[PDB]
Amino acid sequence: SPSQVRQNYHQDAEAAINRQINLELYASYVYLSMSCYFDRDDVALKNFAKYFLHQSHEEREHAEKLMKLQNQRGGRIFLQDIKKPDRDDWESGLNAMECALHLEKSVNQSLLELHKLATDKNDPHLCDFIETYYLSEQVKSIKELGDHVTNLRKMGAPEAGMAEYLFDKHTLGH
Amino acid sequence: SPSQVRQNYHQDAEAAINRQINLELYASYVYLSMSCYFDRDDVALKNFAKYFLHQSHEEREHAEKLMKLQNQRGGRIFLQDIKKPDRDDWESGLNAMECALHLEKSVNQSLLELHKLATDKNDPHLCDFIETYYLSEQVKSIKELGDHVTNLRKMGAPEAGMAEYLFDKHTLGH
Amino acid sequence: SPSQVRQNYHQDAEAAINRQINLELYASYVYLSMSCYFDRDDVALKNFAKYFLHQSHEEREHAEKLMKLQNQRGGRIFLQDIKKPDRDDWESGLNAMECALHLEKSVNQSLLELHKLATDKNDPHLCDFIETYYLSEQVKSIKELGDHVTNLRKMGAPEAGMAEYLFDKHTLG
Amino acid sequence: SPSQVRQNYHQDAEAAINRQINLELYASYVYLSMSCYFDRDDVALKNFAKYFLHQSHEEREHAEKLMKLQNQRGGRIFLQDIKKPDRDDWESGLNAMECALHLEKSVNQSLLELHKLATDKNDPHLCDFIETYYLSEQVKSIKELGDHVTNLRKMGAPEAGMAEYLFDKHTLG
Amino acid sequence: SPSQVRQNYHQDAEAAINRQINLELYASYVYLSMSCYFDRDDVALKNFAKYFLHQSHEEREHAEKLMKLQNQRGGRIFLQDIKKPDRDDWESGLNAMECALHLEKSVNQSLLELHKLATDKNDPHLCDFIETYYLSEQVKSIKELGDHVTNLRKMGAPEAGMAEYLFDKHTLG
Amino acid sequence: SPSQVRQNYHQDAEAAINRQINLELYASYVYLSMSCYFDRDDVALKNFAKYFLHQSHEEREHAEKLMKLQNQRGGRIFLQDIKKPDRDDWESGLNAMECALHLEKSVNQSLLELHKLATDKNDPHLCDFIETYYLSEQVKSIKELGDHVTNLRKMGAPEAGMAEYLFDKHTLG
Ligand SMILES: [Fe+3]
Ligand SMILES: [Mg+2]
Ligand SMILES: [Mg+2]
Ligand SMILES: [Mg+2]
Ligand SMILES: [Mg+2]
Ligand SMILES: [Mg+2]
Ligand SMILES: [Mg+2]
Ligand SMILES: [Mg+2]
Ligand SMILES: [Mg+2]
Ligand SMILES: [Mg+2]
Ligand SMILES: [Mg+2]
Repeated sequence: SPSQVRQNYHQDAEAAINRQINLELYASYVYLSMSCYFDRDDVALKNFAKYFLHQSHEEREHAEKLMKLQNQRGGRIFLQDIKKPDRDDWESGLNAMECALHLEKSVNQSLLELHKLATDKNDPHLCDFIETYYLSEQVKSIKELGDHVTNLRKMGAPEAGMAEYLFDKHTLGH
Repeated sequence: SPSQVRQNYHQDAEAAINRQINLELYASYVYLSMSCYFDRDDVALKNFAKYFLHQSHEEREHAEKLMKLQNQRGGRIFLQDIKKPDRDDWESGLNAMECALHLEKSVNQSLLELHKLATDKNDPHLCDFIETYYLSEQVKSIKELGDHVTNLRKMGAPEAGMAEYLFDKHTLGH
Repeated sequence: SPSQVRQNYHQDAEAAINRQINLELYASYVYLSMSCYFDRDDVALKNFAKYFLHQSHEEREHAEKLMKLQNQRGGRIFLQDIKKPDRDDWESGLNAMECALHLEKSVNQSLLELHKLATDKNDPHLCDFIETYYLSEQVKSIKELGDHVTNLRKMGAPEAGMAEYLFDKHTLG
Repeated sequence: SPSQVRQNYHQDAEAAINRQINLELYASYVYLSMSCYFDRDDVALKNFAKYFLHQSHEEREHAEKLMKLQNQRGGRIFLQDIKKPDRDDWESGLNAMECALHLEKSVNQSLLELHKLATDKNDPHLCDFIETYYLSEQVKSIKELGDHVTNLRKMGAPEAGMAEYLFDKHTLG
Repeated sequence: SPSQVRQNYHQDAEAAINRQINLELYASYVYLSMSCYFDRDDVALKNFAKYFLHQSHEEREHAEKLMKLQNQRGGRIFLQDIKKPDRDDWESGLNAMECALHLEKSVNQSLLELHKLATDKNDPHLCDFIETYYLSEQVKSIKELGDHVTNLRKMGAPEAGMAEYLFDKHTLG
Repeated sequence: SPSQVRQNYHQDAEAAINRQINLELYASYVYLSMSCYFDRDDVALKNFAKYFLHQSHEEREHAEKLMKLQNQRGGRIFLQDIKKPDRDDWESGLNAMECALHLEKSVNQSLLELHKLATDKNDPHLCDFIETYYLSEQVKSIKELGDHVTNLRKMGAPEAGMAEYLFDKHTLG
C-alpha cells in the first residue's frame, strides 16, 4: 500500500500538510480579493492592489511547494474546496492591512501546529522543511504588515484622506 | 448607486463575468490537481507535470484579467468558493489530456454563452474583449489538446508503457 | 459618386463618421482649454497642464484616424466648425477631471451609437475598426479619469490645498 | 461523427470556408498570371511584375491561413480545381490594376457574405478571425489599388507612353 | 484686478493674442482639410497629403506657443469657435498650393498688424517674441509655397497629368 | 509576330514548357493537400505537415522559374486549370510519402520527355536549364522520399503506432 519512497512520514503529518495546502490557497484567494478591491475605480490605490496581488502569488507558491513536499515524502495530495473570503468590501487601506496581519498570524498558528505535530512524530526532515521555507518568511511578513498598520494609523488613516494616498506612493510605490 | 465609470454595462453581463471568473479559477485548480498527479513518484512524468502547472498559471491569468475588466467597466467583483476537482487520481497521461480537452470545451461553452449575452445587450466592448483575449486562445488550446490526445492514442497509451514516457520527452519537453 | 473603392458602406455610416470626426476634434479643443487653464500663473499645476495637453493631442490623432477611415471606405469628409468649450475657467484640478470624465463618456456614448449604426447596416469592417481603435481606448480612459477623480476627492480636493499639488507630483509626475 | 475539437462550428461555415479557400487560391493565380505578363520582353515593367508576384504570394498565405482555421475548428478541407484566369493578355499596367481592383472587390464581397454567414450562426470566433485577418486587409488593398488606378489615369496611361514606365519606377519601385 | 505677473502687457495686445490664436487654429484646420483631400482614392497624392498634414501640426504648435505667451504675460485665454474652411474640395495640388499661399499671407498680415500694435504700446518683449518665432517663419513659408506654385505652373499643372504626380515624388518626397 | 528575343526556340518546346508549368503547380497543390491532412487534429503530425508545406512552396518556385524561362526565350505563357488532387484523405504518414514518391517520379518522367524534346530540336540552352535546375533536384528528392518510405516501413508504419510519431520527431524534426 505505502509509496516506495515513503519513510518516517506519519499519516497525521500527511493529513496536516493537505490541510496546510488548503490554507495557503485560501490565503492566496484572500489576497486576490483585497487586490481587486483596491483596483476599483472608487478605491483606486494601484500600489495597494499590486502589493496584494504579489502577496496572492506568493501564497500560491507556498501551496505548490507544500504539494511538492507531499509528493517527495510519498504522501498523497487531497484537494478541498477553497472557500471564498469572509467579505468582498475591504473598507480601506488600513483595514485591508489589519486583516492581512490577522490572516498571516492565523497561517503562522497553523504552521507552528504543524511543526509541533512533526516534532511529536520525530520527523526532522519535515521540521527542517517547515523551518527553512515557511517560518522565517511568516515572521518577516507579520513584522512587515505590523509596520504597515502602524504607519497608516499614525498617519490618520482612513479618515485623513491624504494618508492612504501618500502611503500608496511612498511605502508601496516603493 | 452605479459606478461613476459605468456605461452600457448590463447587470447580467456583470453577473456573468463573476461566474466566468469562478470558472477560470476552477480550471486553474483542475490543472494544478493534474500537475500534482504527474509529480507523484508512482507516476513520475515530469513534463506532463510542468505542462499542466503552466496551464494552471495561465487560467489564473484568465481569471485576473476578467477581474480587471470587471473593475474597468464599473461592475463589482463577487467571489465564490472554488470547488475542488471531481477526483484526485487522473489515471494516465492520456486520460488527463482527454479531461483537459473536455474542460477547455466546457470553458469555451461558457465564454460563447457570455458573448451571446454581450451581443444581445449590445455591448460591443465586452464582445471585443472576449474575442481578443479569450476565444482564439480557447480554439488554440482545444486544438492542441486534441492533437495531444490523438498522438497518445495512436502511440498505444496507456497500455503501451513507452508511449507516455516518450510523449513526455518529445512533445512536452520542447 | 460612388467612389471606385466604395463597398458596403452606407451613407448613414458616412454621415455618422463625419459627426464623430467633429466630436473628436471638439474633445481635442476642450482638453486644450484645460491645459491652458492649468498653465495659468494663478493655477500653476504643470503636470495637470501636460496631462491635458497630451490628451488633446491624442484626440486630434483619433480625429485624423477617422478621417483616414472615411477616405479608405470611399466616403467623403465634410468638416464643420469646431465649437468652443462651454467655459473658460475650469476652477480646479478635481473639477477639470470630472468634466474630462463626463467628456469621455459623452464621446464613448457617441461611439457606441456609431457602432450600433454600423451593426444595423451590417458593416462588419466599420464595427471592427471602432472596437479595435476606439472602444477599448475609451473604456481605459474612463477608468483612469474615474480613478483620478476618486483620489482627488479622497484627498480633500479642492479645499485641502495640498491635495492637487501632491497629486500633480505623485500621480501626474 | 464530428471531430473531437469541433465546437460551435456549423456545417455551412465549414463549406463556406472551403469555397473561400478556393477563391483565395484563384486570386493568387490571377495575380501570378499578371506578374507573368509584365515580365514579357514586350511589356517589360519589372516592378509591375514584382508587385503582382508579391500579391500572388500574399493571396496564397490567405488561402493557407483559412486551411489552418478549418483544421483548428475541426472542419475538413475539400480542395477543388483552381480555375485559370479569364485571359492571358492583361493589356497594360492600368488595365491590370483595374482588373485587380475588381478582383479584390469580388473577394471582399465573398468575405462579407462569409461574415454574414458566421454572424447568422452565432460564431463569434469565426467572425473575429475574418475581421482580424481578412476584412481590414481587404479594405487596405482596395484603397491601394484605387489610388494606383487613379494615378495611372491622371498620368495618361496607357496612351502616354512615359506613364507606366515612370509609375513603375516611382510608385512601384 | 490683474495677474501678479502682468507688467507692460496691454489689454489690446491680450485681445489681439486671442485672435491670433484662433487664426493659427483655423489655419491648422485648413491644412488638415487639404491633407484629407489628397488622401482621397480619386486624388491619391500621398506626399501632398503628408506635406499639408505636417503644415497642419506646425500651425497648431503656433497656436500653442501663443497660448503659452499669453499665460507667461498674465493674459487670459478666451477660445472661440474654429470655423470650417471655406470649401471641402481643393481641386488640385496647384490650387491647394495657391490657396495655401493666400492663407499664409493673410496670417502674415495679421502678425504684422499684431506687431504694429505691440510697437504702438511699447511692448518690446511681444515684438521680439513675434519676430523670433513667427515673422521669419512666415516669410520662409511664403517663399516656399510661391516656389511650389511656380514649379507646378511651369510643369503644366493640373492639365498636364504627369505634373502633380512627379512633383509629389520629387519635390514633396 | 515572333518575339524580338526569340531564337532557336521551337513551338513544341514552348507548348511543352506550358504543360510542365501546369504540372509543377499541380505538384504544389498535391503537397499542400498533404500538409493540410497532417495538420488535422485526428492526424496531428506537425513535422509531416511542415515538411509537405515546404515541398509545396518549392514546387511553386519550380513553376515560377519555368514561367521566367518561357518569357526569357520569347515564348508565351498560357495557364490552365490546376486540377485538384485525386483525394482528400492521405491515410497515413507512410502512404503520403509513397504518393509523394510516385508524384516526384511522374514529374521527373515529364521533365525527361521535355529534355528529350529539347534535345530533338537542338535547343542546348533549354537542355542546360533543365539539367541545371530540375533534373538533379528531382533525383535528390526521389532518393530522399525513397529513404523516408524505407524507414517508415522498416519501422512498422502505420500499424505500429509509435512509428510515425517517432519519425516525425527524429527525421522530420
Ligand atoms: Fe509627499
Ligand atoms: Mg503562506
Ligand atoms: Mg529542530
Ligand atoms: Mg481559461
Ligand atoms: Mg462583433
Ligand atoms: Mg477619443
Ligand atoms: Mg485574400
Ligand atoms: Mg474583432
Ligand atoms: Mg502659423
Ligand atoms: Mg529682436
Ligand atoms: Mg518540381
